[PDB]
Amino acid sequence: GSKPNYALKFTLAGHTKAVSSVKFSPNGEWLASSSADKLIKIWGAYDGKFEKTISGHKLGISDVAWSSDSNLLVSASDDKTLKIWDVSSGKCLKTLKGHSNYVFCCNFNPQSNLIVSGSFDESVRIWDVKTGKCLKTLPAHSDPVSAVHFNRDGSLIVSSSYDGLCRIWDTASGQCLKTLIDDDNPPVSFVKFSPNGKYILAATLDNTLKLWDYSKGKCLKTYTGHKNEKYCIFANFSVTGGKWIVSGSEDNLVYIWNLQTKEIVQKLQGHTDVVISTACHPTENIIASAALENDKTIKLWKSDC
Ligand SMILES: COC(=O)NCCCCc1ncc(CO)[nH]1
Repeated sequence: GSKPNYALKFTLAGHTKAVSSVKFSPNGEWLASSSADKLIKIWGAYDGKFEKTISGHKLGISDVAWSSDSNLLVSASDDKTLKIWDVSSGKCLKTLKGHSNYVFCCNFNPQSNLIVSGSFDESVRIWDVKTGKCLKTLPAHSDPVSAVHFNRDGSLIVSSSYDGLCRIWDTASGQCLKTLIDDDNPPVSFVKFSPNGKYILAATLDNTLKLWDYSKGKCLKTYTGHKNEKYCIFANFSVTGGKWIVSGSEDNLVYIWNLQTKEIVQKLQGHTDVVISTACHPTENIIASAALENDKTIKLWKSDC
């Protein structure tokens, strides 16, 4: 259909502080959640059945990411570390030390041999997953790094920052290929590549989402209507039904846009605080949405389209 009809299926509770992110396992069976409560909780994507807690970080966690094979997780913490976890045993495999301030964002490359991290120390770091050692430190930005993402073949890294810049990096050399957004500001609160790796989705703290052509360096689409002036809110490409942009908002709603028409096609109501994080299931029309400390719940939504 030409509009989704996402409806609340489950409300997942357990976190005792603000939830920071939610990500579906690539294999679709797990939802992972991180929180300011220093915990990672694993949930069944289809029944929301609480699976396990993963503990070890000494301070709050801002991001969590899956390896390609759904077996490993990596988390970014205010304790200035990342931890690589084995999901099955729930054990810390490695602790990545090097950042001199909070680690805000992380992702595996598709090969899942590397992890990219963004920090308040204004650097992007590339880590070897096998040895937990830092391979490279990029003096990426002049303010905290809000987001990092590898493209589909893992040859580029896109990073965003409160310095109002979005930069793309050559993984192998760590040299800057392009400075996509060269504004004094507003703060770039989030960036990721599109699934084909042609486009960058970029959020700015003037309630604006923009789809960029990486090669051309030009803004293709603008999405508006939501509120985003304070928080680094994740945005997603929904690709299992109709082609949507998904994002949280500071008005406690999940916003869904038609990618092409830039039209608002649904607003999800239920959260009682800022929706900080959203995730689109890899195979089913299901959304995970996560909220800050007044709510602390994860909501699973299902659509027919
Ligand atoms: C400005 O600080 C926050 O927004 N705190 C909320 C928790 C962190 C949410 C987040 N972590 C990573 C991203 C985007 O890469 N967004």
